[PDB]
Amino acid sequence: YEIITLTSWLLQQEQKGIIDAELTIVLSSISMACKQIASLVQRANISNLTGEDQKKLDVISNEVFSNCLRSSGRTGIIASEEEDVPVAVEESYSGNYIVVFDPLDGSSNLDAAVSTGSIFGIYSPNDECLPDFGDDSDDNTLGTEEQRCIVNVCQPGSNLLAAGYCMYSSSVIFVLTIGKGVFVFTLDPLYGEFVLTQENLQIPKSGKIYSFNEGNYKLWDENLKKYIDDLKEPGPSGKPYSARYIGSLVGDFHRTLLYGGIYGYPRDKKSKNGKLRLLYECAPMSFIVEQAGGKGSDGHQRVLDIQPTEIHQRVPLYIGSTEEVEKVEKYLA
Amino acid sequence: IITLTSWLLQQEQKGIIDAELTIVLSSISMACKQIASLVQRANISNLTGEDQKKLDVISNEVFSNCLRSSGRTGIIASEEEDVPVAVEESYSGNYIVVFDPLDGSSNLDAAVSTGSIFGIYSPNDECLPNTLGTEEQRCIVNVCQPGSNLLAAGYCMYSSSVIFVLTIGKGVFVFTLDPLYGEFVLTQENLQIPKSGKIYSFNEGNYKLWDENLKKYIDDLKEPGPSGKPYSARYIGSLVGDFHRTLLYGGIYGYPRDKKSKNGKLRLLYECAPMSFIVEQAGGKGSDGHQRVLDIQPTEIHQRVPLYIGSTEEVEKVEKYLA
Amino acid sequence: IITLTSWLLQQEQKGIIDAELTIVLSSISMACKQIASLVQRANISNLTGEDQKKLDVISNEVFSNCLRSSGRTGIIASEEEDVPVAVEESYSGNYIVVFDPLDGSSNLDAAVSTGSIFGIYSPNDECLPDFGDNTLGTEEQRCIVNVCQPGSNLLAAGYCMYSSSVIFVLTIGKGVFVFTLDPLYGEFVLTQENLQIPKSGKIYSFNEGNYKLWDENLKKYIDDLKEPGPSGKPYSARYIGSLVGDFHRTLLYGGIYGYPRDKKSKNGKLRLLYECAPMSFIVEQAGGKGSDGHQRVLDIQPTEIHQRVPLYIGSTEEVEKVEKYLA
Amino acid sequence: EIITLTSWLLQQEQKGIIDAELTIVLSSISMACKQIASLVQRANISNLTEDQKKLDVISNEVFSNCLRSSGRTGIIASEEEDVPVAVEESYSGNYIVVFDPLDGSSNLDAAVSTGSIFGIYSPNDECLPDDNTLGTEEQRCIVNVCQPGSNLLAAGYCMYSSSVIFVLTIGKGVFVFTLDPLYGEFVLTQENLQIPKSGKIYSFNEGNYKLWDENLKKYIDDLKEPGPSGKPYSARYIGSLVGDFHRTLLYGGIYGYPRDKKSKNGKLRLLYECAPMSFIVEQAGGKGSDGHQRVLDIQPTEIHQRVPLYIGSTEEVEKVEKYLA
Repeated sequence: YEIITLTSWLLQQEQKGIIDAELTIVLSSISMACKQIASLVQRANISNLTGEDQKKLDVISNEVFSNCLRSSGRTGIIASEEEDVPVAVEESYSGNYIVVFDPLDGSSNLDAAVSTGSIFGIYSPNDECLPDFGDDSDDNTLGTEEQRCIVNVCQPGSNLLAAGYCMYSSSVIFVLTIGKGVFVFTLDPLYGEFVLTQENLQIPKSGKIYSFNEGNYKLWDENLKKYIDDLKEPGPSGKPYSARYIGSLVGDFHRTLLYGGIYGYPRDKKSKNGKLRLLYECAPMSFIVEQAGGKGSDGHQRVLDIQPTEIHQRVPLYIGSTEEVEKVEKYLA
Repeated sequence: IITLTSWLLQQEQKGIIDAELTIVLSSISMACKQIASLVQRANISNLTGEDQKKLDVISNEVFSNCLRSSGRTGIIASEEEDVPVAVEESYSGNYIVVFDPLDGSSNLDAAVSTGSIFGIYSPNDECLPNTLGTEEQRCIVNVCQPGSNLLAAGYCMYSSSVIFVLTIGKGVFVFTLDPLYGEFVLTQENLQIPKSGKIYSFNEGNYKLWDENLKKYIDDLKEPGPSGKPYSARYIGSLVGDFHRTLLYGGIYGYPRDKKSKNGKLRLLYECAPMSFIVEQAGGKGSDGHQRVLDIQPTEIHQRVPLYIGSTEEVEKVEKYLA
Repeated sequence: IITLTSWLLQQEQKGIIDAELTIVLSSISMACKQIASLVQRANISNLTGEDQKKLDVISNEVFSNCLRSSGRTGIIASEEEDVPVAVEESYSGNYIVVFDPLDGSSNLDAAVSTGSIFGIYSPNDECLPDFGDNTLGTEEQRCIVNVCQPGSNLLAAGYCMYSSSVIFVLTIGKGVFVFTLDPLYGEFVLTQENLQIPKSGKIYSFNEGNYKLWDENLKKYIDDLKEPGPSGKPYSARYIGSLVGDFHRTLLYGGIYGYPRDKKSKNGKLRLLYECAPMSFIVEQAGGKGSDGHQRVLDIQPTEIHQRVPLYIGSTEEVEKVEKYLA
Repeated sequence: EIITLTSWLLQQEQKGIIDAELTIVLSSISMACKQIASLVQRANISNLTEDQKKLDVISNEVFSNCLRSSGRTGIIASEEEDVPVAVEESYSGNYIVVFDPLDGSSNLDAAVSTGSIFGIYSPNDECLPDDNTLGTEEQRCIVNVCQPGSNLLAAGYCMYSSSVIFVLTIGKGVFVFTLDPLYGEFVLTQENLQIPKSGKIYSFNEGNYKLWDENLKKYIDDLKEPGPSGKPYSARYIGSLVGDFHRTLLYGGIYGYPRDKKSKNGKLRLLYECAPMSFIVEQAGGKGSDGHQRVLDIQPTEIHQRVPLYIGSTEEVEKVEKYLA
């Protein structure tokens, strides 16, 4: 009616029977973990007084997540293979839900200069993957067997129930979809609560803005190079495409969601299969974009049609406005 | 933990700055704290009341109120879509503060960050007699000479972190806002921008509108050197955001001229001058492609100029291609 | 660290409260966070006695906005030197929230502390007319007084104290829970479960300036408290003047608080429905007693619009002691 | 328009009223108070992972850290159920700050409010040198070095209640600063505060009535007499020295902590509590007495010397002195 907080909104969806009380608690706990991580990000410079500065924050953030979700279930960590961010996987005691949580969107200080964010996906599994806990088991680290079970149990195309992200920038924004549209919540610094600021967000069908790291231009295929060249051609009013690339996956994606356009992390000569991980990053983002009326593709097929088969599977990503993604797909055919 | 207040009082005690300037700097930081909050709650405030356009206006009012104990403030109205500038002139006639409330008027460019930019000058004449007229603007230009009477400069970035960067003539100092206690805390002393950095910040969407000079330089940055590793490209669209990242990690930022804008888009007095002074204090370079920005004296207040700023070796490289 | 939000969601899961009431309670705590800020900045906001009265009004508007998604709210105007009460009636007709924005209209009594008091009832009719002057008339006040019965349909009650610490005290029928606001993260954190007020406590809270206006009954009780027992230590006297502040201290450390009747106020000053009822329900859940000097406050059925009653509240043994003097 | 403590201090410095060194001391003290306020607000939470006494020690540490650029600080350990006092001596030897971190060591008395009290002196000598505690030789030095009657330059307190208030006097009036929770800065909300000449409000712990002298009992009894109209005095007693004093300063009246059968010389300490409060009240146009004489006129002899206190509106204090003669 006037002020709708995340708590009130979740309780309303529950009354409507859209989600159950258990999921209401999981989603509410995730947002609480995000409030704390936001604070960690804002004070990082200060905390470091009394560059692996972004790599240590990944770890502390995963511990904050674990503590906030201790009443729903146990949490394990899928260790970083390369320069990847370690992923937190929480499995409910009841066996009804599994939350795959990406604490921050990167491990680079440069890419986190102005923004960063958390990404999560909630699945409804058939199995129990995580074992028990430990007395002096300091390492939460999941083993080859447990990492395998999670990859097999979490299926983007058939059991992803909810997805969202929380952006930490000049504003702290919580974006969520429980299967019926995208909802945007803004954190009120004053009262420490997420306030509903946008319902049923729709990403524009088109937008003359492209987000790619053009420093890798000579490492791309001739397909992609021509697409990139043609965007620089002043079409109509004699106005070419605008280029914007923060380097922050959440920041670039959020801007694409609000103003339209296309974001891309293609494959190149060094990263033959791209860089973004299919299960941890691309799946949740693609589900969200599709709920907002957009498209998430790997250049040829729909990302959500790809079944994860490897622990750290990577894939190229073209996401954003439908007409823009369709345009890049025509050049890559 | 040294706060901005404690740090300012120590500089004053050292005779580096006088009490009056201590008050001006302290008031500016107070205005930035408030503007930061406005930016953080923009979405909510808009639920009950062109979003970055009126934020410009409210921010200028916050500035005026915080500096009312130092002097009076006038507003230099925006021509096109540009940001209205606040000019404060001390009652004593010793200082003039040129304040750019926000770094842009576009929602797109302010999606993740924005910021305030200011410069403090020691005038010769008294210009201020809400909006300043042509006669006052003319006076402001002749009085504020970036190349000789710019005493202090800085900016406040509003992003995942609220950062206050300041220079009073002897190095660059970085202050981070503690959300907890509402105070700026010194987190970096005598900041030095790296001499080189393989990162370039340009809007490549305008590539075909650039001169063949510049196109050549941009193309060569994509050549994987002897490591099979090209330059990285980063461009937020936020002047304060892109500049700050360049200041901490090195590289080059550029806002060149094009076919339809023979002189670029960034304003010389309001944006380029304070940024150039800061970069030079950190050991870097601020050029228009051929000369030092601080060597240029505006003839008109709204004068614009191309900008190439960042690491010394990177800026020297672009100058060589533009010769 | 269990926050109020997590705690409320846990009670809603156990089926102790329904989702609608979870929203009402969550909205009230939100309203209290905002009111706390208004109180902390009052001196500054006024740079732009009756500073307390104006705060009463703004606080009621904050309450209304935070509860607009649950129902409509009317205001029972401040006739005398009483605080205007906000009454919110849910759209569904299942709940009514009687909200006292601040505990007084005096600057003197709010020098160091103040607070909000509320009670949630499950009515048997509709009283709020319509809106969308939200002041409730004589007929609407009558309906509310009949519909709100502290002894049978008061489901939840609590208060939020604004002092050197911001404390939210709540009871949903199964014990008293204390939540402390973390200035840092803007969230109420559970700091005490199932609070129990001591059975006795040698501390009395009365305005002794009115001593010569009291009955000889009360004067005698007051006199005997000053007698140092065989330990050589008499009762300690503490009186802030803030109802919420004096009550809270009584709840944590024990003792007795009283606002008796006197020659000027033959029926006491505190209002039965808006102040005494919620306070008595809370004290009883913490293991104490709330009396009017002769009977249990919650046994008295509100029959008038501006009904007042004397109040003796606190530790069971202390309240039973004053009743023995007044009999 | 909006004046912060920093701007106000800098203006007094420009006016030559105080020197830069004192400007830093006062600025540093207010910084310690912002931190102590936060400790008080989160006490219940911090204790999750009796409570007033441990808070006394941490507060003194915060004070020491904030004043490390001005001088060194020692601690005068609690003799009984008192609060340990922090004494800071400037490196230059120009100033000594006597800081009482909290106004009590009782949880009951701090249920709604508490506060810090400080006094700044200009000594004729140099006292200070596991135990950052001052010894017998150092304690005997401070008592003789700090004379509230002649060398007390500035005094004030910071109240932690529903509002965080910083009250200060540098010799030319009392000034009130309110902390803005939002921007973390003290804002000037009242200049040259004047305590009313009379006030029909009294602040005493009447639970000790039968332990008082017949003098005082008579005074206390007569206040209950509905005089002229038919309205007797109002009674208000929080139990918090800073809280009760602050209310007396703004609305007038009388506050008293007399001597009783149990405490023959009163409970409040002369140097640490009564001296700063009396200086402030006199600057606001009020009176601070021990019942027979002006508190500031008395000279400390013992390190923890105590004295009865009657402080507040001039006419009210003069009235009690009339009954105690």
